[PDB]
Amino acid sequence: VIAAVVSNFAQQILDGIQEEAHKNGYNLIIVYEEQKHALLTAIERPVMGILLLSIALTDDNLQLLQSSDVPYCFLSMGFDDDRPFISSDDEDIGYQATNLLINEGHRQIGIAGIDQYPYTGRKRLAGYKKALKEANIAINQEWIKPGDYSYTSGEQAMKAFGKNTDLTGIIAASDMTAIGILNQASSFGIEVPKDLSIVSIDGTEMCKITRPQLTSISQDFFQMGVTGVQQIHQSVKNGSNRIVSQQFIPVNPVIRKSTARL
Amino acid sequence: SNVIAAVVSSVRTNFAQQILDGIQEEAHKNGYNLIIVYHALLTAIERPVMGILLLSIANLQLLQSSPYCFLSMGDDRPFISSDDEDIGYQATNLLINEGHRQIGIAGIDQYPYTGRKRLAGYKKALKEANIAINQEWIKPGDYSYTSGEQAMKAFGKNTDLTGIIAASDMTAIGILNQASSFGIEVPKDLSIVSIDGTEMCKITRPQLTSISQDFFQMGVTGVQQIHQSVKIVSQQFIPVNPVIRKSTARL
Repeated sequence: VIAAVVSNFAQQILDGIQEEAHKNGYNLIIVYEEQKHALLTAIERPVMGILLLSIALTDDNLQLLQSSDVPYCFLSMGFDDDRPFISSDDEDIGYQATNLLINEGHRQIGIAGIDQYPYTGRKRLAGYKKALKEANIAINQEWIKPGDYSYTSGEQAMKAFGKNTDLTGIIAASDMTAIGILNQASSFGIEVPKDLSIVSIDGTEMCKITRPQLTSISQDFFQMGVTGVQQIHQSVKNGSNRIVSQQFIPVNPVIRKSTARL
Repeated sequence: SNVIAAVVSSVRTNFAQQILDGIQEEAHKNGYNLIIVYHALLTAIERPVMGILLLSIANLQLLQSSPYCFLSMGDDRPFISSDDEDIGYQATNLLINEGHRQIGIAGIDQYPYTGRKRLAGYKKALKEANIAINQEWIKPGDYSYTSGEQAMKAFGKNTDLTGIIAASDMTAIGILNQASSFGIEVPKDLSIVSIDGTEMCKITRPQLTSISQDFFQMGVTGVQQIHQSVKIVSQQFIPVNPVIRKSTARL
């Protein structure tokens, strides 16, 4: 029995876990202080492994999971330390998203909705700034509008940029953030991709339901889930009952209808 | 043990999430712990759990042994859910009360306890409006976005329908996007009433008018029922009501 800890991208990871699990004959329970109790809820009952779907554990909750001697691995999130994880290369996500617009002729490129403090956001933003520097585009703090990856932060950031923004391209922190940017731009009378290109990060089904459909840097969440279960399975096989690997799952741009050459 | 199990298997919408939020809040209020399973029953049974909630699922014999309550699906079985027949009824009447008579319904599954009941509420409204039930106006599906697109393609660019009832918000969006690709303006050329009323209705353009369900309450009341039986035969219907947005207009 494998336990997955969760706080659209999750379902995609869960489907992958569910498949790899039922391929190993494993069972799966999803554990929804809310944190500390989530860990205990999973450990209290006998489980062979724990997968944490983009969960930022506190310092003590982490030592807690590490002391239970239960094989574990984080999914869709990277770390600075040696904690085991499987996710995308966040810096490369920001790098690819930005270059996608640069290669389409854009130079006044903004980025919105990213929670700039944590590891995830820090890396994606660094990738964005690298892409700009390699294109000899001066980093403009006004082109960076932080948020929390939500739909609202997308709407708020677009308001910040303004109806008369000089930006011609914007990278969204997430698909929901991209939809907010998209709708707010629309309210300002800004046509996408006509006078504004938008590149979304994640590439879940949400990208195929907006008009225009969102071009994105898609993460292979499914594979994260598949690999995650393979690390647990491998931890019981080699008898170590422990996971220490950190891996990056490649991402790929999926061109839809929200981008156009400058 | 103080853990409640919630059984939810593959869903094409965000409805479960809505119900879970309710379960969570009412669970925390009692120190309860929540786990979720997608066979599924055994995983929950072999695990000493306080109670089980089945969010729109259809093995109960195995269940009876082991305290359970069905959520979002409605005859001895305990349950908390919307009146699916009334949903179909209200959805259709919202359009009939706006002058529409050529109304279609898409995305509903032809299964007995939920889909059939909505289709029934639909046929009921057409009957009272003395509208001839037309089979070509019913396009079965699985409540998904894709089912919405395909059902609209089936209705056709040259559809004579002026209003369409979608099985879910996701299906509603599929219908809206496909209609638009056909050059069919909503609500100018076509009215769309969505069922569920989740935030999905707020991020679409035009925003989707809907027959909204109180999924949250269903989750809260599910936990309340668990906390009571251990301190279940109850059958409760959580009311639904329309929320007018920008996807409908008088004929």
